[PDB]
Amino acid sequence: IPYDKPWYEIPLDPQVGQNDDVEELSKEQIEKLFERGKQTLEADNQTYYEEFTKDSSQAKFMSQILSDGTLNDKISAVTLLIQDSPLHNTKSLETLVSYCGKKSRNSALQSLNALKDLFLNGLLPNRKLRYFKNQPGLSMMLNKKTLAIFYFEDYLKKLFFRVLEVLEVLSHDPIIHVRLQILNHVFDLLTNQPEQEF
RNA sequence: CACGGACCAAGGAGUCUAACGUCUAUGCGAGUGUUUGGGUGUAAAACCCAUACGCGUAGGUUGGGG
Ligand SMILES: [Mg+2]
Ligand SMILES: [Mg+2]
Repeated sequence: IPYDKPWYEIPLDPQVGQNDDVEELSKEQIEKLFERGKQTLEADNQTYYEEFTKDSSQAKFMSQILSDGTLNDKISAVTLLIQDSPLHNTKSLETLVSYCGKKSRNSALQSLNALKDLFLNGLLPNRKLRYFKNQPGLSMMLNKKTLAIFYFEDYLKKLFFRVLEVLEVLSHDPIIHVRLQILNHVFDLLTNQPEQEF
């Protein structure tokens, strides 16, 4: 999967675009495609990471930050790792969501602000997110590339949902400032993106 | 900047007393302390007497402040 383009704008298979009368694939057929989509995602994206590790100056300096840096520096480094290649670096996306969940209010707010900036940079579509089972033209003849893309869309929808969970728990925080900031982030997302608007 | 933080009001981790001794000030001085009692008293007082016992007593030369 190319990294130079936002992963929604990457051209899908043509078979996605003239398949509206396709028979409903059974759950096993959807499950196998969902699995095959998964293995292709944590496939070459690793090889992309292996290519990334070849640059020793780039890997070492960032690994030092990801290991020894402060929370703000780590949040930044993780945010960039997602901007450069959001599709490939599911590990950094998971890591970012993990900072949002800690007991530390200041850092969790910073991490969630970083996620909000990532979401509201156009990374999320103009349209809503689709689950893997709800993708159009879901077929056995779909290529690995498009299949990985659909799996990543399902994964990112789950990511947004767990981010909403983190918002909900934090939105009831006793501290007034935390509640106000969470409210501001919620209304920013609601105004500027369609995902989970309800 | 690095690290932590429901909210307001309060409250919030033990006592009197003894024995010996150094120094200083005051009174007296081989004395010193009374009050153990009494008198007296514009009355715990203040002023005064004894009454005992306690603790005390029982040269040579050189230098030498003066
Ligand atoms: Mg003599
Ligand atoms: Mg002489």
